[PDB]
Amino acid sequence: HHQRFNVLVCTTIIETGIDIPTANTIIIERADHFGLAQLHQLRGRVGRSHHQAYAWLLTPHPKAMTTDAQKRLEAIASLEDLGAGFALATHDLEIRG
DNA sequence: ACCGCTGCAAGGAATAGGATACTTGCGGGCTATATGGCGGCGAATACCC
Repeated sequence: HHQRFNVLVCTTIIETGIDIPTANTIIIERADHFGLAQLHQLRGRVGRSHHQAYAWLLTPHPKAMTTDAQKRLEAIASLEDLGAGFALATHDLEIRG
């Protein structure tokens, strides 16, 4: 809240989100196993300000990726705009079933 | 000599992956209703006395 330290390493407790407008960038390390809902939620958790945020996504080797991980990543990359969570939920329907 | 604490299991949300019950086509193994040929002849009816 006082922003005395800049970057925080954390597990998925960050997912609920208490985002501060100061935070404007998220870098992940594991991109092979994460649900689309979590991906979009952590994407949109940033912001609450006028300043252009960012979402840097780090992936291990493409060949280490299973088919489903490729589908999730290509789907999340395909859509990037406001009002994207609901449509992504519609797509997740027929995916998770 | 009593207590609040740490810590160590039990039960919820997200992914990969083999086992294994289930379904199917077969291969061999078995059982069980006609219509263009005559001629001769002898027996068997039919007949009308």
